[PDB]
Amino acid sequence: AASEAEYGKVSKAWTLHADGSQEYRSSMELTLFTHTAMNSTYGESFIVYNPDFQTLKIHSSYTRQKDGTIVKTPDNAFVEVLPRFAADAPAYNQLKEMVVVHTGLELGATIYLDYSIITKPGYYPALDINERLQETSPVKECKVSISVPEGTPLACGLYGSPVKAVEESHDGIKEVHWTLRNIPASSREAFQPKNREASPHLVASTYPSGKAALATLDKRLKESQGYESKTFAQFLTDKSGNEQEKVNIIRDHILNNLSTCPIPMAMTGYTVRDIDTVLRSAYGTPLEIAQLLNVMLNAAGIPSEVLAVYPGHLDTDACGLAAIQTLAVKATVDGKDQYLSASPLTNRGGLDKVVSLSGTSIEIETTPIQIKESRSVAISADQAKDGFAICVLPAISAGIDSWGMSALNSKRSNLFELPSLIREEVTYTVTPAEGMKLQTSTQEQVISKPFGKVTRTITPRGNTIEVVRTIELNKQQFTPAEYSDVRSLIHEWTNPDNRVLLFSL
Repeated sequence: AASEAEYGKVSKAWTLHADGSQEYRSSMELTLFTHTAMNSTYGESFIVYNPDFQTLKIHSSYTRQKDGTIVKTPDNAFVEVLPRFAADAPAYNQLKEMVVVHTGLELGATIYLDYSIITKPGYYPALDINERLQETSPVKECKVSISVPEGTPLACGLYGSPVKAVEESHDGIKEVHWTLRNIPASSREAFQPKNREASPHLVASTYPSGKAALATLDKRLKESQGYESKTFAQFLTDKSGNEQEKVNIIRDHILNNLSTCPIPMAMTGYTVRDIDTVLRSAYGTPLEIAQLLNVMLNAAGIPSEVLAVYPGHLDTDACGLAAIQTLAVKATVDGKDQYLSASPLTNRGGLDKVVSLSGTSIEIETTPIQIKESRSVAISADQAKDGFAICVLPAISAGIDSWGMSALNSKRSNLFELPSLIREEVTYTVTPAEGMKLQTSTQEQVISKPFGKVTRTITPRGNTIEVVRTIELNKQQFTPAEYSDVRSLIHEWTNPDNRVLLFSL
C-alpha cells in the first residue's frame, strides 16, 4: 500500500532502431516496510514477453537490506510460466511470463531490478507507448526516455503531469526525456473514473499520425482473404427477411461459438490470425473477434466497420494503438447505426473517444440502461403469529444492485463514476394473509436531488398491495462536492429497510 512501500526510483527507456527493432529497459528500486508488503505480490516481479520476436535480458536483480547486505537473486528464483491470459489458447502457448521471486526481503529492504526486452525487426510496426507512471505505492523519482532515429516522426505527451519534455539529440538519434518527482500512490477508493486524468501516463507514437496507425491496423486486419467467413455469413443469412435479423444471426453465431482470449495486442504484434482460422478455432482475441464479426456482417450486406475506443482526454492524433482500451463494431441497419461490443458503447458515451479504423471520430450518445421488473410476494399468517410479520421485498439483481455500492463511504476525495446512467422500476405485488394489517405508511417516499430521484409508492389494491420502487441516475461523474447527493440516492435504493413492509396480525 501507501506507507507500506515506496519506489525510490523508476526508470523506463524505449528505443526504436533504424531496422525496426526495439528495446524496452525498465529499472526500479522498491522499498518494503512491512511484512504485509513483503508477503504480497510485491514479493515478486512479473515480466511478460513473446519469445517468437523478443528476448528478455536481466541486467541485475538483488535485494539491498538496510544494513547494506546485498542478496543477489539466485537462478532458482527465476521461474518462467505461461501468462494467465493465454491459458487454454493453443495458438498463444509460446507466450512467456518470467516470475522473479525477490529473496532476502526484510523490513526496510530495497528490491533492485533492471531488465530489457529486446524486440527483433518485423514485429512492431512502430514505437507505440501508453505507460502508466503512477503506482499503488508512491514513486519518489520516475525517469522516462524515448529514443528514435533522426528523421522518424515522434509524437509524445505526458498526461496527468505538468513536467516538460527535455529534448536531446546525439549520434543520429533523437531523444526525449522527462523526470517526475514524488508521484503520490494511487487512491484505494472504489469507483474512481476508469480513466483517471491526474494519473501520469506517457503516450507516444512513431506512426505518421493516429489515423495512419488505425489505417495500418486495418490493412493488416484485411490481409487474410476470409473467404470461408464471408461465404458462411452469406449462407447463414440468405433466408432472412430484414437486416436486423441478419445482424442477430451473425452476432449470435459468434457469441455462441467463440470464446474470448484476452491476449493484449502487443503480445500479438498488433495483428490477428488468419480470419478463417479464427472462425474454425472457436477462440479469438478481442481484435480477432471484432474483425471476424466485421467481415461476416459486411459479407451479409450490413455495412460495418471496426471501432477503436480511447480514453476521452487523449489527443488521438498523437497516439498509436497502445492507447486503445476497447474494440467495437459499428453496423448500419436500415440507415441507422448500432454498436456491437461486450459492454454498450452508449453506457460511457462521450466519456471516451471512439474512432473508426478508417479514421472518423464518432460522437457516441450516452444512453441510460433501462430496467423494469416485477416480483410477487405472499405473506402467511404463519409469519405473523407473534404479533408482527416483517415482509422484506426481495432485491433484484440487474442494475444498480449489482454495482457493489451498498456500502458507500460518506467521505470521498476522488471523482466518483457510475458504470452507466440508469433508470429502474420494480413493481412488487404483495398478497398478505387474511386479516393481516399493514402498519407501514402508504405515503409516497421521494428523494430528489439535482442528478436523480428515488421513489416508493405503496398502494393497497383489493387484497393485494402494490409497491413500486423507481430510481433514475442522470449524471455519470461526480466531484467530492457532488458526491453526498448521489450517495443519498444510491443509499435510498439499496438500504434494506426501504424494502420492508410491516404487518400486525
